[PDB]
Amino acid sequence: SHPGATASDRHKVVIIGSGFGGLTAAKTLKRADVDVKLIARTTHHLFQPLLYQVATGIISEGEIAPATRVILRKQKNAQVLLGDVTHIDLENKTVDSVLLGHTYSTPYDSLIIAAGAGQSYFGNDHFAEFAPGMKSIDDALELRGRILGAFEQAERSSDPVRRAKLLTFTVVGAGPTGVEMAGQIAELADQTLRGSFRHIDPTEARVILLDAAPAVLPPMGEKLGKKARARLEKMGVEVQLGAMVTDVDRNGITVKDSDGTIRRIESACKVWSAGVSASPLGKDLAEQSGVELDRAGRVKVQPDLTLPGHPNVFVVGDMAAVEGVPGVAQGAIQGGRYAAKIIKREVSGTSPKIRTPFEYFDKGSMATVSRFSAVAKVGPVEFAGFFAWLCWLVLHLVYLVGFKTKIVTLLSWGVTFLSTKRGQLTITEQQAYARTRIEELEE
Amino acid sequence: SHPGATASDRHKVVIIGSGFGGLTAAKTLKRADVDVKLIARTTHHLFQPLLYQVATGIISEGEIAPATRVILRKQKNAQVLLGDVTHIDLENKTVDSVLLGHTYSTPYDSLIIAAGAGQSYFGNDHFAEFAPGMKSIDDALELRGRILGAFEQAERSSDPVRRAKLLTFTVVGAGPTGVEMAGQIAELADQTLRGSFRHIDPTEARVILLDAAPAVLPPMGEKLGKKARARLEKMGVEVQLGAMVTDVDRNGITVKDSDGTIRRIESACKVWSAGVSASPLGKDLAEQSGVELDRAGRVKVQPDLTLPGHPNVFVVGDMAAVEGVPGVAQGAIQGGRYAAKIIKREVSGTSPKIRTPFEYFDKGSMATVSRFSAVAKVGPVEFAGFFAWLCWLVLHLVYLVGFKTKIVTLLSWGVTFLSTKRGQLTITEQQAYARTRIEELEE
Ligand SMILES: Cc1cc2nc3c(=O)[nH]c(=O)nc-3n(C[C@H](O)[C@H](O)[C@H](O)COP(=O)(O)OP(=O)(O)OC[C@H]3O[C@@H](n4cnc5c(N)ncnc54)[C@H](O)[C@@H]3O)c2cc1C
Ligand SMILES: Cc1cc2nc3c(=O)[nH]c(=O)nc-3n(C[C@H](O)[C@H](O)[C@H](O)COP(=O)(O)OP(=O)(O)OC[C@H]3O[C@@H](n4cnc5c(N)ncnc54)[C@H](O)[C@@H]3O)c2cc1C
Ligand SMILES: O=C(CSc1nc(=O)c2ccccc2[nH]1)NC1CCCCC1
Ligand SMILES: O=C(CSc1nc(=O)c2ccccc2[nH]1)NC1CCCCC1
Repeated sequence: SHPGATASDRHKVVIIGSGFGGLTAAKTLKRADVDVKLIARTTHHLFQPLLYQVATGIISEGEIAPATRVILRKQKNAQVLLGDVTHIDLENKTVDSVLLGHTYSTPYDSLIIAAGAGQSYFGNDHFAEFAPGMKSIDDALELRGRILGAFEQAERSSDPVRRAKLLTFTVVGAGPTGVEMAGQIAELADQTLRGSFRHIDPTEARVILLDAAPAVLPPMGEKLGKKARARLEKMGVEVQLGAMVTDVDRNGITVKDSDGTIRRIESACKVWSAGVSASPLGKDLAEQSGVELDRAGRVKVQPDLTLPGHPNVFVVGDMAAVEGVPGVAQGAIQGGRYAAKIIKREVSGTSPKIRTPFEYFDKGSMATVSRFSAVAKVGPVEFAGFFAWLCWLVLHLVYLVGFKTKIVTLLSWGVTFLSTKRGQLTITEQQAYARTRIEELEE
Repeated sequence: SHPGATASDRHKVVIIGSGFGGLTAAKTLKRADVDVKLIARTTHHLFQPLLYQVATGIISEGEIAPATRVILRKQKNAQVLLGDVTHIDLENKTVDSVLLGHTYSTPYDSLIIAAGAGQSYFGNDHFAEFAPGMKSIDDALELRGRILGAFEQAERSSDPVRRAKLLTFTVVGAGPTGVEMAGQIAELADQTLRGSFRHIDPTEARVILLDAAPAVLPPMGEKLGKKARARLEKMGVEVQLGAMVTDVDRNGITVKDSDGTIRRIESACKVWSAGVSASPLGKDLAEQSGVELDRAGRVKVQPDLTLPGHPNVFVVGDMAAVEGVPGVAQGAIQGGRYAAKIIKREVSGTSPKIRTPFEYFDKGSMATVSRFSAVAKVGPVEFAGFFAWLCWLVLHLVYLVGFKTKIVTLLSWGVTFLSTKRGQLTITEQQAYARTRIEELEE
């Protein structure tokens, strides 16, 4: 019923989600002759690459989660809206969303859908009670809560087996996020806490990195994978590969490896970085358009990112199963910019008879292992180590919104890498447990 | 029951609370021939004076809330412990505390009880779900959530009555915390949000400051209070005085004026800051020592801050009632330092035969009204305005732990006072509502 947005007499663009793709399309429409609505679940534009830093106390929330209203402040075309999209209608041309129990059904003339993707438990979906996967500010603070709270519990225990259980951290998945987390948790336990405890030595903590994949960083090949693994192993991370999780609980994890030697890992704190799963909005799209979903539910968009039959509805970023395009920032940014350019060209009436296919311009990739250690690959060139870690820090630091935010980031890196001192090192029990306990109570 | 700490043959000092008093006693014992055990509900040392700034997005946690365990890193005889004190035994000489379902029974030879005092609802405790308190990082993040989320709900709402209800913020109590909160919420809606919204104008936000007291900042007297009120009214805050709350609900507040006429404030977001209420530990002391409690439950400690009949058990800081001594930082700091020096002498010998009474050396007070405006009083002088606000900023800034933290604070003040924008404007519905919904579900 309620449109939940300002009225319009121009071509109406509705953008779903406010991460990279959606925000890039919004910025790209800044002087197009269209009215833009941007509907997203959260006020902030989460700079997910650095999420492991706030998850490990290097950086604050406001360095990585700028308010979208401040970014689009001057863009008179664009109204930002809070809300969770409940449903999308391809025939009535409405987006149906909820906010604190109020329902809004915003009309559109074209869509950019950038709802993205998150981790996947491969159907063992109840594991989310015991092993969160970050990918949001809430989940990153929940992880920071657990990873410090384990040491705080570990001092107050006469039981050595309980201490061993608390001081063993398990990271599942050897994708970029898993190597990042196992790296920072190992640094945190080795160097930041080194003198701050008196019943235990945090340097005796174990960090275990589990994946069923045969190699670390599958998309970067054998050389960079082996070098990253050797760096993690030199840091003392126990890298276990070819081990598939069979069960997860509050006390530990059971894994079965390729030889079938079922075993258990006792481990209080567990991080689930593995897999991918697209936004459920793909289901409503599949039902209305008949578009295919791949495994993990990504929409098999047409060569112009449209749905079959409903042109000028675009799916972009990690929600789209574009052929060969990796699930990385520059893919969302290019997809959103492409869709935006299409809409601008059509509204101005300069549309060609056929839209040229989307071409992903591959601008390379990078992953951090730890302080002074990253890996990179640019076309035929592969490099690793300090020069890489510099080329990562510089690349991300270029993107952070606002000059102050960059400066305070650079100060926080300065101290955290040159000295054994994290900022932001505050647990709150509310944030460490609210999600799991409310899940336990919502019955 | 478990001794939740390492044993020792030394004289054993237990300290309760990471706040000013207890941490100052801990730091004061750095060379005493005692082993110190500091039990606190949370890891951080919460610098509450600035808590309104994080509650209004100027600054982050971990800048305001250093980890106590890191502050004492070098103090080889002091062991920090996480936990909530459940009970204290004056005859068995144990402190009994719980952490995540485990229970501990730490013995003490001397005790520094320095747990805080919070707000009070004067027995209308069923207000707490509708008017959150303050005095924790979680309360500050909750208020930041409900504040910005009111504007977020306000843009989508079609009904003018509902927009008016959402855009009216009510602050209860005109102590320092109330004047701070009404000030920042008014300036934030007048400046930081100005023009960031298109269905609404944030400069139409209505901020109401309620107290039943007859004057603003009553402990500074009329000459400062009238100037502070005139500054609040010049910013357009509606100061209402002599109005006592009769009921509070999710939609508004009903108040009775001093004329006895009854009237209602329709207001979505409510901040509670009136009154004071000591932490319940005073009750167990009152039942064991028989010490009197004031109307706020504060312990009427003896002239040496001891409990009657239990020497070298000290109640100190805001939990302690001492005549004249106000509930402010320097009082907790001076008390804790006094009690620590008593312990140090008694253990080292060459103590006087009778302890000299505690004398509060009054080092003045001051309160912020808003940007470029504060009120102060030092003995006979009563300076106010920009020169005050500078004194405020420089004073507090002196205390923040670690030089980096000061620098990044000063940068955040720089940007947010010289320009409209704010750094930490990040919120989540978990942060805004987790306690509300879990309490609604814990029955
Ligand atoms: C820990 C981590 C580290 C990463 N590091 C890197 C890296 O270093 N480099 C890299 O290239 N990629 C990295 N990625 C992946 C990268 O973030 C994604 O490939 C890409 O950013 C996808 O973003 P997007 O633009 O598709 O939207 P996303 O940023 O994924 O989010 C889409 C938006 O939609 C919103 N939304 C979700 N559901 C709804 C709904 N129902 N209704 C409305 N709005 C909704 C979300 O809140 C969000 O604002 C990382 C991912 C993670 C989890
Ligand atoms: C909103 C606000 C504004 C303020 N403004 C000013 C100001 O302008 N100027 C000024 O000088 N002072 C100000 N203060 C300081 C405050 O008013 C007190 O005067 C002062 O902080 C006293 O603190 P404390 O040292 O007694 O311990 P607190 O900091 O009050 O807390 C004691 C410690 O005990 C812990 N604790 C609590 N319960 C338990 C338990 N059951 N078991 C174990 N540990 C427990 C708490 O977590 C905390 O770490 C302000 C405080 C607040 C909340
Ligand atoms: O190969 C690359 C990686 S592009 C990239 N990465 C991101 O994390 C990112 C995050 C948000 C938005 C855009 C992003 N784009 N950069 C080259 C220079 C450095 C060495 C390798 C070659
Ligand atoms: O009036 C004062 C206020 S003292 C003070 N305030 C705090 O907030 C505080 C917080 C934590 C620890 C100690 C603190 N101590 N100081 C005089 C000099 C400046 C001009 C006025 C007179």
